[PDB]
Amino acid sequence: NLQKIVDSLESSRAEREELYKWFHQHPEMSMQEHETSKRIAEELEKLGLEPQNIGVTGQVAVIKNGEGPSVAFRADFDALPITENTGLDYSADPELGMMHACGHDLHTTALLGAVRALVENKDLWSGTFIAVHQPGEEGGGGARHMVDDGLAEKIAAPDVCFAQHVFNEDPAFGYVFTPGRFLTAASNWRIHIHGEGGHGSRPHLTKDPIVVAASIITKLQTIVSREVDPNEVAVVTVGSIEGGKSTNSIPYTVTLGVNTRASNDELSEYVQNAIKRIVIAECQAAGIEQEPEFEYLDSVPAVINDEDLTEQLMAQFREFFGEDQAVEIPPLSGSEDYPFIPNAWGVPSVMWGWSGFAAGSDAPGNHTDKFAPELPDALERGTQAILVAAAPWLMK
Amino acid sequence: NLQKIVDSLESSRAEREELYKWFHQHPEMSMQEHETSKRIAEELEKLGLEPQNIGVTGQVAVIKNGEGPSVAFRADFDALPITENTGLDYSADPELGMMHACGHDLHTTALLGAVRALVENKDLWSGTFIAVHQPGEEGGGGARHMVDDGLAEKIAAPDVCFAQHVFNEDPAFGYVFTPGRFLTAASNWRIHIHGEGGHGSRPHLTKDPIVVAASIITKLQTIVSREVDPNEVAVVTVGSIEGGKSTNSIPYTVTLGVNTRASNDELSEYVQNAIKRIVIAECQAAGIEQEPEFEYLDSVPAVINDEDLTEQLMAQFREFFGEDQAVEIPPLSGSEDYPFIPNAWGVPSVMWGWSGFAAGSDAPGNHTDKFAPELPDALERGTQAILVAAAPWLM
Amino acid sequence: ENLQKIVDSLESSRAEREELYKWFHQHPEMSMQEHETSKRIAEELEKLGLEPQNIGVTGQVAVIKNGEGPSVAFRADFDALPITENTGLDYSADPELGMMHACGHDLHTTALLGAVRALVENKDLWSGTFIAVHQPGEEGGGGARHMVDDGLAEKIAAPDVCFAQHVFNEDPAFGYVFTPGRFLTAASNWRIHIHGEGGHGSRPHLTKDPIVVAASIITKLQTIVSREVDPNEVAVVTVGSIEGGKSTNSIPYTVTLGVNTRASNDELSEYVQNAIKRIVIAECQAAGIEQEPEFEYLDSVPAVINDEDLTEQLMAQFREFFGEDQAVEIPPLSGSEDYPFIPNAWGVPSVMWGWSGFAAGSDAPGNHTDKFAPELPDALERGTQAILVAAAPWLM
Amino acid sequence: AQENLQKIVDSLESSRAEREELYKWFHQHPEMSMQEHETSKRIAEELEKLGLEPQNIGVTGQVAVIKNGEGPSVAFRADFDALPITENTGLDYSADPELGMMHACGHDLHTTALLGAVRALVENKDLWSGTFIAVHQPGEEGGGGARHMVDDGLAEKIAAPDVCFAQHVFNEDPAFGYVFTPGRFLTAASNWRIHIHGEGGHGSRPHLTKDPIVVAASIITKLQTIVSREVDPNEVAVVTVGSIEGGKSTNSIPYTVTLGVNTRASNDELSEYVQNAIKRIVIAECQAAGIEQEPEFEYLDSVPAVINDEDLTEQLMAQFREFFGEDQAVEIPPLSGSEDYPFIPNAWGVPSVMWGWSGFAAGSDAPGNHTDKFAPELPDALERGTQAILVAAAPWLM
Ligand SMILES: C[C@@H](CCc1ccccc1)CCP(=O)(O)C[C@@H](CCC(N)=O)C(=O)O
Ligand SMILES: C[C@@H](CCc1ccccc1)CCP(=O)(O)C[C@@H](CCC(N)=O)C(=O)O
Ligand SMILES: C[C@@H](CCc1ccccc1)CCP(=O)(O)C[C@@H](CCC(N)=O)C(=O)O
Ligand SMILES: C[C@@H](CCc1ccccc1)CCP(=O)(O)C[C@@H](CCC(N)=O)C(=O)O
Ligand SMILES: [Zn+2]
Ligand SMILES: [Zn+2]
Ligand SMILES: [Zn+2]
Ligand SMILES: [Zn+2]
Ligand SMILES: [Zn+2]
Ligand SMILES: [Zn+2]
Ligand SMILES: [Zn+2]
Ligand SMILES: [Zn+2]
Repeated sequence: NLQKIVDSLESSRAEREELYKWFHQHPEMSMQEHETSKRIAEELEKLGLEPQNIGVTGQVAVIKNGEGPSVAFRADFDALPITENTGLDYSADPELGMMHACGHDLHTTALLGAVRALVENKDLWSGTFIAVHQPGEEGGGGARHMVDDGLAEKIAAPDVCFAQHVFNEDPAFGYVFTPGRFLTAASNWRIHIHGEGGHGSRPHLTKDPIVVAASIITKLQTIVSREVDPNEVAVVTVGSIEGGKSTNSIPYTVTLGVNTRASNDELSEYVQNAIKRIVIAECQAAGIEQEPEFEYLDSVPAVINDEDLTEQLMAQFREFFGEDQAVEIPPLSGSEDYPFIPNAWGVPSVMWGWSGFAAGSDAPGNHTDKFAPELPDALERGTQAILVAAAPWLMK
Repeated sequence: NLQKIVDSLESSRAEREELYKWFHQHPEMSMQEHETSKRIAEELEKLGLEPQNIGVTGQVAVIKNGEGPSVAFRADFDALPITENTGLDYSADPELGMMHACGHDLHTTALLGAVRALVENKDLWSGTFIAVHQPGEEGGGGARHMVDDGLAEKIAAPDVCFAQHVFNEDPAFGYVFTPGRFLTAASNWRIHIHGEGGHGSRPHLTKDPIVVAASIITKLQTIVSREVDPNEVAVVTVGSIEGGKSTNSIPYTVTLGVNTRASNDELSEYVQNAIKRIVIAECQAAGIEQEPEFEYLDSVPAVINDEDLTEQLMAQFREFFGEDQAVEIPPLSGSEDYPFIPNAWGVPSVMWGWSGFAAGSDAPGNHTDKFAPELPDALERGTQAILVAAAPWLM
Repeated sequence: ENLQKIVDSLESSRAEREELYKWFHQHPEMSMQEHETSKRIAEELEKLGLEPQNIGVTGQVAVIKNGEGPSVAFRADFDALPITENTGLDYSADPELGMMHACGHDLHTTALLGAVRALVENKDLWSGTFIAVHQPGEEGGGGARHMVDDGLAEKIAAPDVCFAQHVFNEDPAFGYVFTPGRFLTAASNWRIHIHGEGGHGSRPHLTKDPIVVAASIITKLQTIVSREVDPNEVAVVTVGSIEGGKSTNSIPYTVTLGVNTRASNDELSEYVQNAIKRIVIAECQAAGIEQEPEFEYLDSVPAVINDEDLTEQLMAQFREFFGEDQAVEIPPLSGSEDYPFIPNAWGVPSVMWGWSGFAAGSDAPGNHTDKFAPELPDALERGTQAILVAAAPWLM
Repeated sequence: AQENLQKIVDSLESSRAEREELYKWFHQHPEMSMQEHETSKRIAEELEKLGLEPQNIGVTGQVAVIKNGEGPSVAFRADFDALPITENTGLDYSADPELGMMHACGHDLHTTALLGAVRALVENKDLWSGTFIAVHQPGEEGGGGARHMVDDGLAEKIAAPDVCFAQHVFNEDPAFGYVFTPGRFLTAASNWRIHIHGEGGHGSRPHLTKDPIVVAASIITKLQTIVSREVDPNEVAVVTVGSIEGGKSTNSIPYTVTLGVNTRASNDELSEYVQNAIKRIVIAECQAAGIEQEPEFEYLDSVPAVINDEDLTEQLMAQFREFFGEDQAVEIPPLSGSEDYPFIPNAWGVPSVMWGWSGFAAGSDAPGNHTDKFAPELPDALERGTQAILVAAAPWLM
């Protein structure tokens, strides 16, 4: 019955690939995914479903098929402010300065494909499936937005909840699982350094925030290089910097965009507090009078996969796909806001990874301007995973 | 004669200040000053003159008044990409992100008021006066543009050529002169650091150009702090930096905006070549594969004022304004493209400064978001100075 | 039965063994120049009726034969560190020496000599061969390699198994810690010489100032760990010493950096060291320095890997003898060791474990602080007992 | 220029061999500031050889008064400390490189010039009239040596002269010539040791440490912004970190790093500004690293900018130009170096000039002071230094 529903996907592959390409060409910023959200709703309605608009642009649909267990599956849909440079025939317009550089369009299309399979083959399963389409995953607070907009009150809990993510992974087109800690705790901040501007030839009459900002970025390197146990995992990335316009003037303000990662909450707070200590001291070293501003954007805890359920899924994937197609890996250094969803329902959860590339780990990585999951396999594998994962509950 | 042309200015003071406030509210980028250039030409025509469009947006008007000596005077008109924060009634709209933070609007209105006073009093003077309204002074190459658009061919060389610049100087509302080296040699560059982007959590799969750019900015300080004779004058300013968008991604490119100063041409070249050496080595340190790019914007040699002509003017200004009102100062650390103008004509030249503020050097400096020369005196004193400098040739 | 009796035999010699430890504590010597320490070790072996063989400059090996049966080797190192002792112990090394046993190598040595004394005084209680290996120059001195290169494996018949241990500030208090497989990190140690051009402090423009360059290098080296290494890996770059110049008003010619690296494996170890070279060269080039920097190799070691079956066997043995509480498995440490050159020369399986020397466990001062002072009697007794407990499955 | 002047100068040929041997002796006995035992003892002996009575003032300093008839009084100062620099000249009279000491600033030459001049004066008392005071000063290289002499009662022990001079050898143009600056000649300086106190540990466990080597590196780098950003480009400022020391084993993280720091500034206000900026930076860098212990600032020495008496400088320039030739004595802009010398004439309350002379055929292309190659060339470097003293004194004494 699992094999039958998977085989039924071949009929719709050409339509599903065109839908993926459409999403690829409509990349939108966190919590502003209006065309994307509207299309997801339309696709769900096309299947006779009643998508519930939760968390501004979020969409949740319940596929009812009699008595039985209930499985939820989550897929996010926001893109990134990166100019597409893939040369794909279906590339987003480079003019947009936006790109699905993390595969969220693929996650979305995978989920819509699985929903379609389930809706069109109710003879092959029993129970309930909940499709959860989440906005704003790229530090936008999207999972929290859905939870705060009454997700757990509006939608009855499932028995289990799953999600997945595409990346440049080995084995090519295979699946990767981690029981227990899978990802890292993260935060995202903007840091505003306020100096005193002036003429480029009279620096002694200024407090030069560009020199201070440079000194800060350099000193921040010492958090990971000297302050964190070498056996732990920690990252401080400064992903953006902006200040000044004219070459011959010293500006007033420099803004830094900062991202942190750590193995656990305590160490995540440690890293963030070290950042604040350094930024304050660097301003003091320069004699800057205005306190630097720390603007919080988002934070997430480390994703922890239910141990028993991860093992159950690995056994199921190995059975269906072959032993070497589903492999256990150590935790990734990435992060995710996904668990806010299963935790609001109070249900166990597993998130896994899959490979979108024949070159596996040699392919360009997520958040490069070249990230381009390979059709047809990347889409077929993500779509099939959802069905395979659901089967022990819905076809058993 | 001079006191008579100076006194005639009160009758137009109201209109001249309205004009200044107009330019103040239309700040435009170097070489792109379409509205201010248009209004400069309109104002010249209002007086019956025939302004010639030279160097994209530049405007030169010749005021012919019988045989006699010829005097050119230059005023620049470009503004800066700074958001105005003066609080003035006539402030440029803050959402423009533009401001006359160097007083170029004042220079222009002082020259338009002086042209008007000369046109309305042709019996009180004798010879020729050239008004040169120059675009793109702020590293735009404006003076060179005018020269390369045939300024020396289209306009007959005067006997002398002058210019002034307002700043926050002592004595309040007075004048300052420097014979010989007055300013520094300068250059302006954009430098592009090309790394390899990726995910914020996987820096090992990237070549992070923000960390490299930070390293460069810090290393560049050693040019002035270790490589230049402590007795010399050198400056390396990084006035802008831009790269990345999302906080959780590592970008591909960072652009630095860089400005140099030096007391002389050889030192100016030494500084620029040191910047290149440092940028190249910092990229190599990170294992960056792409060469960094050096994008030349502009350069000027140090301004040198004719020593005899400077002394002559100092004497003239002290006689008319008062002994204490026109003083000699040591060279400033700033720069100017002005001398390409007189040098194309092959004429002796002086540029001086005047104070636009009651607080003098305690007032906000040029290129701050608060730089606002004080009416009426700031415009009054710059307008008068032009006539007073012109006198020994025309009166 | 016989294990307990041999351990119990230690009680009567406790006073003498503590004074011997204090003697070593007060004679800390530099790596490969442990003249007095080596002489005393030989004298202590001779007073037990043994024939110490001088191998590896200052190294001493004694073979204790006691009839037919298996052979066990045990290694203890004996070099100290150039750290001024600051413990306030009544048996402190003279602070004027500027030398201290800040790593407990005196304790390792005394533990081994005590266990040897037990074995020779109780030959009725065991059978087979015990090999005491006293190794110099472990602190980056290449001591293990000196012993091997001076014919250890040709002069001394291979044992069946080879062991070693190290004291540190560990939990549980006075307990033992084990790690099967990778236990430590690959390391290297270098001196790096930066050659500038000196001059008068007031005329920097006539110099190439190697202090400012050295400062630049130390800062830039932080980006190896902070940016160039996988966050999930283990890597360290420590600059442990710096020296250049004498007069405040002069710009010197040379600055020397003492540098130490750690990495989880050989490939990453080589990466880190190559990255150091690339940074040092570029920073000298950034300053316009003409003379090439010099890289002076001191020592390197691969990651210690404990034999997996043997570690399990020892874990089970220690838990049985001391209590389940008192011997625990721990994740790998970030430190390193040259020990394995010894068993790999003989071609025998090996385990190295740790023991706690402190009531406060991990809250006590750590190795290489100027306060590191393992607590008598427990620290010595537990180290001495471990050797006997580990050898017992073979000798008893 | 005079006939008696030329005669006294000519007399130097008779003593040149012994004077050069003496210079070579001093060169081979370089000693640390305020610890110049053998050099002080030899200076005293050389003055005693000439029948003079040297007075030991300021620990190792020596002053001799030569009175010879009625007339004005001229004092001349020469310093005698060396530097902790390993000599690398390859001179046959090099100091032993194992000593780790060298006269890298020419103070041995200054000293021998002064002793040679004193000898010429003592041997030719028929050619002059008045008083000459030889002032041999220790500890000039930030040792507080001029201060030590003043504090040990120089001005109460030795009657004031009418004028007081000093000179310094360097790699200057014209070759073997003289350079003068009326008014401000040098820069205000200070010298400090700065002690950074972290928390040590094992090299592989940096998270249990506060690493002072990383902090010291960040300090040295950040200190560059004082000159590069905080000081008016038209001014003169220097911040040099001349020494750094911390740690011993490569695989440990140490507890302390010491920085040796030197400042220069055109005036007293700016000098204080720079020093206070150093303290702000050091304190903030330690706080950035979360270091609990306060860093320590250990004051060594400071001097104001040397200012030469304007009229006296013009008098000396005219005198040297007459005697040596116009192109041999030139006016130069202020140098960026410093000197403690003026504490001496200021204690006596008398006008003063210090000038410079060139010790090298290659002039400014020769090795600079405080290089390990600094080697003033005999005979000319010594001859020209000795002559200058006699030429300078001549308007008063001849
Ligand atoms: C799950 C992981 C896939 C890519 C990756 C693979 C291996 C190691 C690092 C990252 C990251 C997914 P992401 O969508 O980009 C989540 C974003 C934002 C997470 C957050 N809200 O903090 C991130 O910065 O990590
Ligand atoms: C002349 C000087 C007045 C402001 C000032 C006064 C004292 C010290 C520094 C600057 C600066 C005039 P400016 O319009 O700002 C010239 C601009 C551009 C000059 C150039 N084209 O390189 C500059 O960067 O220096
Ligand atoms: C085994 C470990 C105990 C101390 C420690 C404990 C936990 C984490 C790090 C170090 C260190 C032993 P060590 O004598 O200090 C080895 C030395 C020298 C090793 C070498 N030859 O590279 C080192 O630098 O690591
Ligand atoms: C007078 C000058 C000669 C060398 C020089 C020449 C040109 C430019 C700078 C220095 C330096 C004499 P010095 O003996 O080296 C004085 C020392 C010490 C002065 C002090 N006590 O602060 C210094 O650091 O400046
Ligand atoms: Zn992403
Ligand atoms: Zn994603
Ligand atoms: Zn300007
Ligand atoms: Zn301007
Ligand atoms: Zn150790
Ligand atoms: Zn050890
Ligand atoms: Zn010196
Ligand atoms: Zn000197």
